[PDB]
Amino acid sequence: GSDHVDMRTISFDIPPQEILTKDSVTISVDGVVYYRVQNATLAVANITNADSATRLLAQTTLRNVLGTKNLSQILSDREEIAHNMQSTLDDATDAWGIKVERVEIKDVKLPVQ
Repeated sequence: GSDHVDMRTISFDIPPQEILTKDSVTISVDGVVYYRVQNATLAVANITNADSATRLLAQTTLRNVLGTKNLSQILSDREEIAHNMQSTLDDATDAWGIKVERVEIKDVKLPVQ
């Protein structure tokens, strides 16, 4: 019956977003996110707004998780930001017929060079 087009592999890239840490220092962190959408139809049909939400929600979640820590913590502990970021996104996207797979980040800019 159905077995055409790969609508299970959905990966998104997040550009270096600047956020404030516990040290009140701005840091630009970048990473990639991998997820699988089950509601490709409704998903792709409303992706025009879904994409923005994913980027906005991802930026806010990552900004908070990392913003609540030090530069040496968010840069050394990407798992915390990745888990927290996927924690909300997974539940926030789950209801939208989307299941997260794995989020990997790596590209944080240090304040004082």
